[PDB]
Amino acid sequence: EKTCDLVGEKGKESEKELALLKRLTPLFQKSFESTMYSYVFRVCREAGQHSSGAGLVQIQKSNGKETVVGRFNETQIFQGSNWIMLIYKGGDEYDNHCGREQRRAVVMISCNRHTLADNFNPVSEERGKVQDCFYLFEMDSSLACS
Amino acid sequence: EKTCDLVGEKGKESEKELALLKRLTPLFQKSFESTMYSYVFRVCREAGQHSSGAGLVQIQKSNGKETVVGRFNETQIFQGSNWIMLIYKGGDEYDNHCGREQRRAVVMISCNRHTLADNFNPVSEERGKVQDCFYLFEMDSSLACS
Ligand SMILES: O=P(O)(O)OC[C@H]1O[C@H](O)[C@@H](O)[C@@H](O)[C@@H]1O
Ligand SMILES: O=P(O)(O)OC[C@H]1O[C@H](O)[C@@H](O)[C@@H](O)[C@@H]1O
Ligand SMILES: [Mn+2]
Ligand SMILES: [Mn+2]
Repeated sequence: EKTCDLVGEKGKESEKELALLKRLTPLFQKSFESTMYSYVFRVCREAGQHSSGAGLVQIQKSNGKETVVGRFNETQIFQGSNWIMLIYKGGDEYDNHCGREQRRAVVMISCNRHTLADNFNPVSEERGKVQDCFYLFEMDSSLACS
Repeated sequence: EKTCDLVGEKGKESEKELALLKRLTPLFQKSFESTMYSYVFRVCREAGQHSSGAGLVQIQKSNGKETVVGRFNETQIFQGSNWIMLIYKGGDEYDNHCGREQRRAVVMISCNRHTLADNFNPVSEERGKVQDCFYLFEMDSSLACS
């Protein structure tokens, strides 16, 4: 029921993005985690433990505090020859960095003929800009293969 | 020295992006061209013939119209494990599509140990969204390798 919402009112959405979401369906049931911080990622599904529409959360290992990095109600997806880029906007706001803008998760999914999905890896966080900051992640998936 | 301009006041830009432009220095002197339209791409240098500050132009072959897809004064650049994404914002405005926003160029540079830079070609144009449209291109470069 609760799935990724694309930019644009019902019917105004990009046919390319709509087609891609449909292609990513086999990933909806999965969950990815990687650990200080523990990042949990899910495709168009609630990864958070607060029912806050979080598609990717960052759990503070010391006290189990959860920060929403991106919400799936603000999804953008597009692909190239052997990769798919997924972007979750609308995360929790920074308190000091990036003009206090909402956090954002950028996931680069590269082609891997050997698995439906694996090797989810947090790559880096860019919080040193006045705007357009982001957390970058990578993962493998045969769905990214063309 | 005229180059790519990053988000933020001169000197106080992301060091991650600054380091990337540095790494891409050997591409500055090159010119890339696609193999109805023809596309010319340049890294931090004028790609057009009308002094418009274009980083990537689209030439309509039948009439010679040069449309600025992206300007190097609005550059964003980041990398992953074996790829680098370069984005030029501030292109010519759409007259009917995408809420008449400025065109945007997204270039995905993949690792290729056999060439400094080659295989630049258009992937697609997303102009069916109410906002956040873009032209997607791909190119190979050993510089994108780790
Ligand atoms: O202090 P600020 O501006 O809230 O920024 C916050 C830092 O907070 C937390 O430790 C995490 O979410 C980090 O990824 C983030 O960089
Ligand atoms: O008519 P609009 O809204 O200006 O959109 C314009 C079309 O114009 C030109 O032919 C090119 O630039 C195309 O890439 C673009 O999609
Ligand atoms: Mn905070
Ligand atoms: Mn136009």
